[PDB]
Amino acid sequence: GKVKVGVNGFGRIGRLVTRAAFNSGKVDIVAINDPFIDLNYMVYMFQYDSTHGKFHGTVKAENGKLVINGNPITIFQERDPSKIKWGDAGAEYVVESTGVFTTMEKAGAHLQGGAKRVIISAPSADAPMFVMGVNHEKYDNSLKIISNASCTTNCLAPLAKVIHDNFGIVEGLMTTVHAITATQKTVDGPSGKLWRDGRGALQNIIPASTGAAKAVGKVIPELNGKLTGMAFRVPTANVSVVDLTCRLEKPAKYDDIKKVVKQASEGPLKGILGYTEHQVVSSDFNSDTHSSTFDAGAGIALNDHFVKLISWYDNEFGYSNRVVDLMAHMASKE
Amino acid sequence: GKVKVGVNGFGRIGRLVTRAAFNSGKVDIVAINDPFIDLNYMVYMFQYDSTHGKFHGTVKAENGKLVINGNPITIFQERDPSKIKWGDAGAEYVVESTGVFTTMEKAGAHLQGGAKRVIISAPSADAPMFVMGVNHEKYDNSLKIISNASCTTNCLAPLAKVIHDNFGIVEGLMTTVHAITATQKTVDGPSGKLWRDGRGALQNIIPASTGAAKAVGKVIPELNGKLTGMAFRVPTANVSVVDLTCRLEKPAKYDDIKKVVKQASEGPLKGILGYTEHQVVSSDFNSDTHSSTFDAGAGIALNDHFVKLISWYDNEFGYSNRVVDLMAHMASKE
Amino acid sequence: GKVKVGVNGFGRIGRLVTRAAFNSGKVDIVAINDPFIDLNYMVYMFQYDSTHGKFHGTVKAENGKLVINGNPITIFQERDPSKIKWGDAGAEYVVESTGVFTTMEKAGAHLQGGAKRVIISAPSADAPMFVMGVNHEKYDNSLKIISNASCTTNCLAPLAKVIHDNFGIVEGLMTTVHAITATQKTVDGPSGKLWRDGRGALQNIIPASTGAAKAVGKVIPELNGKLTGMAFRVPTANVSVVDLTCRLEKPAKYDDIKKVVKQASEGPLKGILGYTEHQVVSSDFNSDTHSSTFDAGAGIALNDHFVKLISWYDNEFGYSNRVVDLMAHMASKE
Amino acid sequence: GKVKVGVNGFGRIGRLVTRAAFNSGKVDIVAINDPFIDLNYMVYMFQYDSTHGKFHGTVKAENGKLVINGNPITIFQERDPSKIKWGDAGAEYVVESTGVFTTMEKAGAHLQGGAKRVIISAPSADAPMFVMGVNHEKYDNSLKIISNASCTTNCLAPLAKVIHDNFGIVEGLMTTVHAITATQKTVDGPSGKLWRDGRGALQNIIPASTGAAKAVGKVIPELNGKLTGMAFRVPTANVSVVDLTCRLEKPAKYDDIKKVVKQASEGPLKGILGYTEHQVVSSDFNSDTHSSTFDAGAGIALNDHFVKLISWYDNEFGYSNRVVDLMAHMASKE
Repeated sequence: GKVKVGVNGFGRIGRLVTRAAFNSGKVDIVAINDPFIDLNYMVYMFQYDSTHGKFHGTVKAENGKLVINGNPITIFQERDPSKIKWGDAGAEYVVESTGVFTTMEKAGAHLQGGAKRVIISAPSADAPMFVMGVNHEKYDNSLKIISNASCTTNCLAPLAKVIHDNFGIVEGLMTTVHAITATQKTVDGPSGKLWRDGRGALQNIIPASTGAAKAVGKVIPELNGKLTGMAFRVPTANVSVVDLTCRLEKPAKYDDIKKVVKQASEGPLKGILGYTEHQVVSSDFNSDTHSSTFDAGAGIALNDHFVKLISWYDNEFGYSNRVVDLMAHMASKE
Repeated sequence: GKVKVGVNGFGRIGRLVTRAAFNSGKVDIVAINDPFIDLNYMVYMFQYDSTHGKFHGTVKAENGKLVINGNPITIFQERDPSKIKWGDAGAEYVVESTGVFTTMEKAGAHLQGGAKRVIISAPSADAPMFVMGVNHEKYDNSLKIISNASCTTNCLAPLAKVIHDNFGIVEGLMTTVHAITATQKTVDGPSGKLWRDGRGALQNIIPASTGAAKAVGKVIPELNGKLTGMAFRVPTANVSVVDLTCRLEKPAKYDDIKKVVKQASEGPLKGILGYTEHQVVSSDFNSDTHSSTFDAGAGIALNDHFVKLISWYDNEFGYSNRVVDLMAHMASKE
Repeated sequence: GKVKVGVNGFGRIGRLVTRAAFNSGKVDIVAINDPFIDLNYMVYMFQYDSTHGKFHGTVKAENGKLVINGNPITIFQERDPSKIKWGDAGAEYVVESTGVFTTMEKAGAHLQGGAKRVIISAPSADAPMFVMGVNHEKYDNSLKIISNASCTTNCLAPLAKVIHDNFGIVEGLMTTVHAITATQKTVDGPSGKLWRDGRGALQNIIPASTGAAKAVGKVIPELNGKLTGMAFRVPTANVSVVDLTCRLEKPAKYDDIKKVVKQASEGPLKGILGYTEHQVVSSDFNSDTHSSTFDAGAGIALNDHFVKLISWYDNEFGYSNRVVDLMAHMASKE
Repeated sequence: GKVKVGVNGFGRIGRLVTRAAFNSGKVDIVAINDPFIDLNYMVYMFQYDSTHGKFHGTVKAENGKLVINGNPITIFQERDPSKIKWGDAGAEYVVESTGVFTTMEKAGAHLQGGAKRVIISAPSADAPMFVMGVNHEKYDNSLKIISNASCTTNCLAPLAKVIHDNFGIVEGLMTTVHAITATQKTVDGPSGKLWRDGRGALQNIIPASTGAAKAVGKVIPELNGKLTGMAFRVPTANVSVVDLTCRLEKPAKYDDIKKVVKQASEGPLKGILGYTEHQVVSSDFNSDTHSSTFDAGAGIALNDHFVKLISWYDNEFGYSNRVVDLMAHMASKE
């Protein structure tokens, strides 16, 4: 009884969500909407990927439909989201991934198209936010349109939840060394809003401001007003690492932190929070489905009330898998 | 008696043309037009450069004008090129560098604005093409709108002229390993027209097609229909190298080729064609004003009628200096 | 009846040969010799790879032996190759991959250790050279020590053989845009022999001289003295492309060249020479086992007697697979 | 009355120290010792630089001596430091920059060669440590052999001194995003001691451990046992940024921190500690002689007792200038 899923927008997040859905098999993709991309271009884009390699399967175009592993997918090219006939294709859930419809009113334009529930793959100002393994038990069948927050937030939230539940975080500051994204540009370029983001991505570091640590307090209400930070954008393909410096109420040696993190990674947070002790680097976490992997050897502790923790997280993947897992849990709650 | 120069578009070519004009002092910039960039953003963009470093001088904004080294520059923000009041600012020549007005009819929209002559910093379908040091003596004061072809063409043309004048090129194929440009994109991305150009610039090589070697036959009429080739786009900041494989009529040892190239580089083509024998790499030619520099040690010769020549050329700079030199020669012919 | 294979040196070529042998299953690895690497370091090096990703299997160390997929491997740490007890481990063939024993006299030091035949994974001055699919039928059971030439040579030889057999290459010049290797260095550095190779690999192009096209005439005797060229070293992880500019005796349109290349790629040279018509880039050929893949859209033809051909080849892989295939053919001839 | 300076080792630090000494003109270089580099190779290495560009001056070799700007320099090629005739060349101070003679006993081998005082351009276990602008007034003419600590330490120490003097740092954790160095290697490689450092520098982030924040407590005795941290090695040419997260005794808004940092940067710490408010990136600090530049817009403050500060520092340069400034102050104290 897999739910029917339509995808709005065939960008990096939409293609990776489709790839993760076909690899895991938890949900079924029946419809893809993109107005600027024709069918053969979507075949070429889904077939070849520079970062994650070639697709393991058969993808082609026939009868005006995108056939992936023998499964036909109806293609729409409507710019206005209110005109898309989601109910004609039979799609029950709709993943909004264009990044321009983030408010509840804008994302509610899929409702008159025949869609039941809309999941936004972006942070939202007013839609409820859910992170798998942290607060996903708060979801109700009354929540038609929700949000999966952001990848960084998805990296920070389970580790922060475990550390706050075991030792009581007083306050913390987070720094995330981030890989390059589609919004950056080569050889400098223009960028009215953010002047730093318009510089050349290949030759620079480029500090930036983010609100993921502030969104952690939205996801976990006890940590509201205790977490904030910034980011660096280094020229890496698809690996980012989160660094969290925090102060704790109860004394905690580094071995106790490692023990409780490994214990949480084994049972309750299996598949979400990872644990390792090897001498790993960034490219060892390519195409990893974990939301975050705790690095035991990388972190350092100044004292029992002042520590610093390091976590690896894949930007492209992982989140897509959390979107698929959230849709599966939503279908299970139906 | 320096000529007054206005610049349309403040992109990479326009900023570098302004920088080269202020460094050399041959011409004077009195007007800059760009509709999407405000004045403080142009101050920030001209002040800081990721590739060529900080500007050697004083740049600021005062009284709604851009003051560079004590020289005020009037700023226009007109999208339609026919509405720009070039004659009000006193600009005599206009450098069209936006890359969207390449035909004679489109570039003639600056004529009713009060401009006398328009120089296009791009290849053109119907405007006459001039390369400094090769065919710039063919220019007439009757030529209001002309073109400076392309940088690659500007790299290939003097070396090909010298080799054809000394040994009689029968036919040749050219390959140019090119640095990244503003049209490429990080982390793959979309590109309807050219599907290869939409892939990730950081992780790929990306073969491409170019018409610079075909434009050499337009500049040099005796070589028409004898030169064609392609290109590779490697992730380099701003250095490209041209490789030319050719067949000659008269026998020519490699020492004779080196001798005639050094002799041509010394006298007639001083400052345009360079010559070196050191063990150089690409970053040794950063901020070099030469159109092309012949690498003696890099090339190889199969036999006296079949050789391969290597030339280094800076993409960002050099061309801008050739635009400034062409404008100076145009003002001298007046 | 798989042959027993020992590997001398656990560098990039030795590890990739072991990986290809365990993936294909044609031969069996029973012994690895390296004096500078301890056992746990070899476990860590074989387990994690930055370019080709994690190993698909189980690798561990037990009883002083390297266990890969349940197969134990004896480990030697002898610096002098004459003291290695190859016959004690039961290894019949020995792959010499350290790159310092390339002559016949130096590579013959494995013979008194109990090894029967020695295969050098490097170009050799006096050992016979064999390329799979080109001249591998010339091998005799009298040839104990031979060579597999080089990867570039392995890329160039089948395409050149097909083009020479169909159209009669008169002469040709080859340029190969190469990825970075272990001999290069970051942030410049020292390099007495080659001054260009000591410069910084990340920021430069670095022309270099190679003898692969000269070695093609050693492999194919009819093309002796007709092929020579050079190379460029761009900062790419593991993808290189070969560009060959050639003159032909019989007239040949580009469609006929594409037809004969596709026909040769289908039947006789299946798995060695590849053919494609898609808009591919370098990272599309990551972990590809083909020796060379002909790019139909990338090449250009000046005329029926003057053409330019483009081929993609993986530096790390492919060659390792050709070493494994050559050892399998050698065992079949026994 | 400039002091005579000899340099041991012509690596990256020695060449940059010579370049900074010839650019500033505070000291005079009379002798260079390197056993593995011949004279023409040093001419080529000093003439061309991939990061900082070509040398602004004349460098050549004549009469077995290195002539820079008309100044001859005697060249030694002695491996054993005790055999170098420093007193024959007239050198009074000796800069030890090979990185293998860091103890007092090993660096004292230059004393019987005729040298008076030895300055180590590396952290030392037992030699006294001096940072310019922080504790350089503690130096005595009784200190023949001393140390200039490390560049990171030189970046962190003035900012930490200002913040501790104004607001009383309780404890702090430091993270520094570092550019690539000569010890890293391309395409992975071997690294017995540190397994993470042997991975490929181009494709990875590579966490590492450093003792610069622990050395700050050695330089500033009041901060002993209050500062520790780690590092990340991203593939950048020559720009690194320091991030310091700290807790303060007295309340401090971000505007007060900016005011006291700007006031300290203007008067007492002119030329050592920099201040900026522009939207800068890493490549804007290329060839900057400041030890550290405070970034006002990049940092963030959680509350009045918990802040995070960002500072930019050039790895190659700056330190070399601090070595030259320390030698000038040492000569002034004589």
